[PDB]
Amino acid sequence: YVFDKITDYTSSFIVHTPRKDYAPEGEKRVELHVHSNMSTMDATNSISDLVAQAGKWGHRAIAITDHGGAQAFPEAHSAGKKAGVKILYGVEANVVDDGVPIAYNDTYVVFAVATTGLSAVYDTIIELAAVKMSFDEFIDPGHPLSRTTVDLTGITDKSEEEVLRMFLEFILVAHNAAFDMGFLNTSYARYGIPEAANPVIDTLELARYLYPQFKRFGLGVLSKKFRAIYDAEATGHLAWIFVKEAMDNHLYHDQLNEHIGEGDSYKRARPFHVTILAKNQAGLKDLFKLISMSNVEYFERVPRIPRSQLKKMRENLLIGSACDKGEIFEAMMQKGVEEARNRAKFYDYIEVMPKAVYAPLIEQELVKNEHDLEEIIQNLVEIGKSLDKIVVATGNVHYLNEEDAIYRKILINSMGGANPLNRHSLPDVHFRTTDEMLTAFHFLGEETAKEIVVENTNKIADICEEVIPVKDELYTPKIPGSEDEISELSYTKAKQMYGDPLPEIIQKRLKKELNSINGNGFSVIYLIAQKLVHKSNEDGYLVGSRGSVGSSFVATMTGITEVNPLAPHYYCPECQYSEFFEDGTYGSGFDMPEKQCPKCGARLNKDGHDIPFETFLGFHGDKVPDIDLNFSGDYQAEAHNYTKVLFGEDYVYRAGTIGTVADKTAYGYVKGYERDNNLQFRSAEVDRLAKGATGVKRTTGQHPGGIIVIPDYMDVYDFTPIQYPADDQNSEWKTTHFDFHSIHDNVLKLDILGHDDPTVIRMLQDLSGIDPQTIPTDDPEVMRIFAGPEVLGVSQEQIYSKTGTLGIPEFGTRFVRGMLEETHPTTFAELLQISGLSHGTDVWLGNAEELIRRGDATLAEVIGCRDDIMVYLIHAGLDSGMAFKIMETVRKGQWNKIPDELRETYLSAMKENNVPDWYIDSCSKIKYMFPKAHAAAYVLMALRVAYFKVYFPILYYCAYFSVRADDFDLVSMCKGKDAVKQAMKEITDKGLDASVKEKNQLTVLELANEMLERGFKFGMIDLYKSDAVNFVIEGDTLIAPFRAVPSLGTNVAKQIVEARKDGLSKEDLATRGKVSKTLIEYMNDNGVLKDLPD
DNA sequence: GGTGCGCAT
DNA sequence: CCATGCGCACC
Ligand SMILES: O=c1[nH]c(NCc2ccc(Cl)c(Cl)c2)nc2ncn(CCN3CCOCC3)c12
Ligand SMILES: [Mg+2]
Ligand SMILES: [Mg+2]
Ligand SMILES: [Zn+2]
Ligand SMILES: [Zn+2]
Ligand SMILES: [Zn+2]
Ligand SMILES: [Zn+2]
Repeated sequence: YVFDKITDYTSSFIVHTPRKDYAPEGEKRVELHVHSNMSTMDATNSISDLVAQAGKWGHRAIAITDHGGAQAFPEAHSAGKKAGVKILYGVEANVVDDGVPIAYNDTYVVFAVATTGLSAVYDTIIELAAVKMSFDEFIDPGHPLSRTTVDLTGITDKSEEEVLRMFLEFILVAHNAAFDMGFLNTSYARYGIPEAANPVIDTLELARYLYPQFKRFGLGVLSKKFRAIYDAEATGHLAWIFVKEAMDNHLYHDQLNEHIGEGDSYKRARPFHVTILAKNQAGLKDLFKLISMSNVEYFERVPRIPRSQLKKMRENLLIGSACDKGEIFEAMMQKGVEEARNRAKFYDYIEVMPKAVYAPLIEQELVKNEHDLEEIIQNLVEIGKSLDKIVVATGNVHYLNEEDAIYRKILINSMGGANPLNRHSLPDVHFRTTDEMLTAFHFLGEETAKEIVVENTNKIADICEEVIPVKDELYTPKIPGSEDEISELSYTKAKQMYGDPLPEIIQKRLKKELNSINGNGFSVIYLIAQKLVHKSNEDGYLVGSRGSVGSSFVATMTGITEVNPLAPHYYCPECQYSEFFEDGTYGSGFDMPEKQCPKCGARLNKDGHDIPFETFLGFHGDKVPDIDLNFSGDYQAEAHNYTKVLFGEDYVYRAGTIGTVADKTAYGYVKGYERDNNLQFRSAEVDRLAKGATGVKRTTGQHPGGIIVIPDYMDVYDFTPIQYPADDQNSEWKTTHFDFHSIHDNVLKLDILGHDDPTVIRMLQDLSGIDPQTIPTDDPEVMRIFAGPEVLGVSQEQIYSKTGTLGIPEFGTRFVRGMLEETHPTTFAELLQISGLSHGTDVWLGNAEELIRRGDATLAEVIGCRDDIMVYLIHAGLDSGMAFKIMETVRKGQWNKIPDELRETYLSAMKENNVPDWYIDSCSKIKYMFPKAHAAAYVLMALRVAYFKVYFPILYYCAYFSVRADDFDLVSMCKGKDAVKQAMKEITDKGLDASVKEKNQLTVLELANEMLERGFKFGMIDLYKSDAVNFVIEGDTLIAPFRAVPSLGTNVAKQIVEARKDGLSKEDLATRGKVSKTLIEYMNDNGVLKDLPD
């Protein structure tokens, strides 16, 4: 089979009828237990392909019940709508019995019963020890003791009726008193002896209640902290202590049960599997609430649902017994039919899987043979008919086909001893057809098998109505007076900048933008962005932007963005005079020559970059505005908390991401598996096995800057469950359970990202007092750096770079530096072009490097950004509608993918208007192109930083190292230029195959070399001068911070800062600061502690 | 802490 | 031969 590389499922080398459901059309099964790759490291198939398989097989419905989550619900909805298959939305929850009594039957005979296994039904007592606080006896099973028993219990090969009578004549006490009491009572009933229901105590539960701080409550562990005979004396020696603690720290038997299931009880309980299915939409909301609470309130190494919570919310939730790890199967195989018929009273349907699923039980000795397994399954079918419950065969599907099992194994093997499944062999939990299931349950008879496989499953499916896990429309928050507020802000700023009578250009722009925004109900997005940016500016932080927000003039006037999308123009700061150039004569208003106001003597401010708003709001303005804001890294938490304030702590959630097994991790898993199992896989197989195990959920994290806001007239459970990122209960924010991609079309996702540029600019403003917004972004001298390194005062030979853009965001990279060297930009428009080429896909390597090198087009003419295509075509003479459509087709790399007719219309229109041939050839090769407003914002930040680099070199270098540089040698740096150059040469001679740490070191070293070439120098740390994290400026020298010293750590860094304000001996330092000898050794050889006179 | 590695704009 | 940045897993 071609999987990329061809495979026969036996091995893979480097160069068919599918499974069918043979049952009749109306007699198809419904699979009610399906695990997708969203079950963390358990299942390997996407819910989409399972739903597609069910659709092909003719199944009317299928259930998606993952282990503790609903993260496959949106994909399942899409797949069920594509395949015409009804989806039942469920979960495989770990339920913990809320109240497990300590005393059962409301002088102590602490007893114990070594036995022949764990199933009171299917094995029996071999020893019956007890101490009245002594009665010890051996019982002989007819069968010879298995080597397991001979070892677990130190017993090698009177009648019970007699030993049982002796013990009956002799307050019962036991560790795991349920297990011993069940064994004793079954033995009693075996001879018609009275049940002997005297008061009982389970020392396990008493220890759990009295010492919750403990982690494991087994007898050995507990015995340490504080044969049947030994077991008994041990329990007795404890039980005395436990009862004394119960009487003192908290006096009767009954009172031993008063405080049960209260507190962290969920944390110590042992969970069991239950299946929860939503019966209707309200059931789905209740299921989301249950998942959210199991993730947020009752999480202990897994999401847990206390049984009391599942009881409250079960009017719309079908509860099923799940698998052999469910409590009904556990009771029937280990406690008896009466305990299973009492537990089954709580379920709504009973699940029985094929004997192939249960094989690991027979391998683990839990079930002795296939006969016992058949008996257990048959009893469960009968118990269900007796209590009038639906009995269904489920299958416990974990992957699609029988050949996919290996993938699961590999994943499981990757967990080592963490996964209990690694002890035994995995079952056959592929997706079985109706005929396969009928065959697997033929030992119950054809009628019963056909009932529990086909009829009952379809009855369960019919019980549930159609459910929609994902909404259809967008629900934005409501802020009263938002449209009016946005209009007022925009017009007030426009009047202040361009006088009360606004230029007709500005009038038209504002009117169209505001009609698109307020008309579509998008004003709340603008208002939230405005508030966030306004609060950021008050705190003294500039907010940059990513994407196309800068294309909006309402975004400029409301203060959200610094990019002015108007046509190039002058305006007078004093008298409000303005003059626009809509003729395409200038790329930007920044490139316009200096001019003085005709009306008065003040100079004219030049602005405008000719960015249409259609790129942001789409043609017709119906598109949802998307405003990604690069707030400072320091201020990002403040912006998140401000969203919390704006909308309330219960309606804002950090957007959640699901991290899966990618190629690197999957390859590592396969390699570890083949090492442990000592095989030799062929590279192609290994690659097939890695592919099969890829995409499986591995963890959950948070989105970098995404806050999801829920309308205050709804609740989060109408959209998604919630959780803590990575299941960290100490997290300050809750994330959405669903991946944000499935919900961001229905609720607002505020991208409040963090960028180092606003941090660097804030530091530069602090170090110089210059206001960041007063910096000239049209300065000619600052563009000389983009040309060559001479403006800096150094040569190409000394800074190893042709361009002086080292350390300039988005322009200091070797690729971009090479492009700058080959193009020599000299204007803001050309800088925006350089950006659209350094970042686009297929825009420079084979489309424009050549056109520029051969003179076909200049840098200013080639296609750099997506807005440029529309601007050029509209200037060429095409209709705005034609250019918009063509600009979209090109930016999406669909020039070739569009039909012949469309390509034809576009080509005809362009050629009819004198659009060159090289321009259409370029369009043909472009895969992705990014917006003009994005480039304008990033170029404005880069120019603001470069201004300081050129005119305030010491301040710029201090800010860069303090904010952007994290890994410093500091030894070559402190030595001088020669050592820095030697380190750079070492990293360079390490070649293309160099570590990420080495590349970061090379970047910092390049910056340090450039700073040294210019006359500034770095200095070793000073205990009474260096800062914790920031470089200090002293003269023309940069004093390195403590964090710069290799491994000085950051917490201990602040420590030495805290200590130095309190007040010798060189030992005092290590003592207070918590300096590790090793780092003191560093500060000593490098001269730092030399000062110390000790 | 440090280092991958996955994810996102 | 895209840049930058965040967050969790694992050592
Ligand atoms: O891949 C990306 N790289 C960058 N780089 C940042 C950048 C910085 C500066 C400029 Cl001027 C530009 Cl255009 C881009 N931003 C991005 N924002 C979104 N993306 C991903 C684009 N994806 C992938 C392709 O399909 C569209 C969605 C990216
Ligand atoms: Mg015992
Ligand atoms: Mg966004
Ligand atoms: Zn599972
Ligand atoms: Zn299960
Ligand atoms: Zn299962
Ligand atoms: Zn004027």
